[PDB]
Amino acid sequence: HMDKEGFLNKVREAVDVVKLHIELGHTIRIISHRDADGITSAAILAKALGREGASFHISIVKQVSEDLLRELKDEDYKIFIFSDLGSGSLSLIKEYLKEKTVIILDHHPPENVKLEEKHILVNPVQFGANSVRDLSGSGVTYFFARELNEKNRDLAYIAIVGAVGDMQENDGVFHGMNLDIIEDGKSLGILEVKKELRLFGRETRPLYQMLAYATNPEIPEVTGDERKAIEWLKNKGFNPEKKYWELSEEEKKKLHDFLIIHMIKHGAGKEDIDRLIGDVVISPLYPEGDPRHEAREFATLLNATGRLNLGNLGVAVCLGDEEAFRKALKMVEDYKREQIEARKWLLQNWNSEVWEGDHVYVLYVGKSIRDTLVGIAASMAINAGLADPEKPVIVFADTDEDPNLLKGSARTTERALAKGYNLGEALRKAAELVNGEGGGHAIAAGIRIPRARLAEFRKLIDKILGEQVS
Ligand SMILES: [Mg+2]
Repeated sequence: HMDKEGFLNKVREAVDVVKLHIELGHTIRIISHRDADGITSAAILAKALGREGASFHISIVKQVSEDLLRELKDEDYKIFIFSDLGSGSLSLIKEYLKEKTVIILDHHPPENVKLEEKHILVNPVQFGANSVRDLSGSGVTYFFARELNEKNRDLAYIAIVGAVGDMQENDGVFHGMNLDIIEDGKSLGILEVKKELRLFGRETRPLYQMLAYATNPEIPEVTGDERKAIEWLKNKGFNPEKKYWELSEEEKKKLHDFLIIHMIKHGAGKEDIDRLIGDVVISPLYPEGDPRHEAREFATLLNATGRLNLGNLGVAVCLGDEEAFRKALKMVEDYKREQIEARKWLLQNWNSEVWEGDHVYVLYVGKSIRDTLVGIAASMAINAGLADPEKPVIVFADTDEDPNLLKGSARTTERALAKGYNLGEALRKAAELVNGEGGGHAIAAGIRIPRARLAEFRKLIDKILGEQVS
């Protein structure tokens, strides 16, 4: 449970100080995250401020680094808006942006420091929200836009695209104020919530690829084998080359039955079965078979643009630019190819490269897996059975822009959270002793450390994770 009225009041506070700069004609400096949640957040801001005639300059970056801020203070603008980032760096924000106004529309757990009055923090977790379940970066941006203007309710589907991108329904259903965003889109007719297969490929992928690409959760003896998916689908009575949206409601229900019975016969956990069929958000504003018709395929299209340093193009895709959509459509196939090869490399090199301690797996891939896929790689290590569900997994890779730095993402399960693990506070406390930058949610966190201190990090992160148990 969260205080929705208290958080809404803090939203009204940020809206009031933003209208302060809109009246004077100030250009809003928008810094957003490269993830699909961040791309949607920048698109919601661009449309909301556009309805007010305000000027804005959007930059889609990977993280709020120390190097970003000292280049950002000497810019030109008088107000800055951080969407889907900034909560784990407001200590550095009130130092480098002390002489500027800063708005932070983020949902990450924020480090507890006192903020300057010209820096308004709008974070739902300060009002009782779950960091990975109640609201995402696009959700904070949506409520910020909806308070600035009620007409911004037509951005409810774009906000849900970001929530599915951040996997805010990973347990199979939506929670928190995401349901309030859904009810806004339902009253406008731009959004429908079905109970379908929560797998990528509802619109553009054949049914056998949808089953073979399933990594969250995995379908036993079918994930990674398109041939066995073709055969299993056929002797159950389904055309493998048909699309899931081309299935009738009778075929979908029958498909769900065979899939659940399959997971049960092969010993899949109840939690994976419960999250296989759940909330799937569609939008009648788009044709069926188009990836924008479903939220997960929309977010995958947005992640394909941010993967190639083209997040601004994905922002135009959300806004309705059809030429940017045709260019974005040519980026997803290689994005899915690199995910499959990340899982291929994972299954082959796990038992020979992983560093297993008393409370963590630490896998260093070097350059075999790109730095923006270590989060997906850490989750794939858990869903493939390579790692114990109660022991977190951290995957490191060489940073794209600097070889002397390592990008790491930590993922774990809800069962390990019941034991006392807090990946966000563990990586934040570890990064302090490594000259690095850490932080994130209790179930998912990211860290950037120098490559030289890797062996020391493995020892410290295992001790730190061992302290927060009990
Ligand atoms: Mg986010």
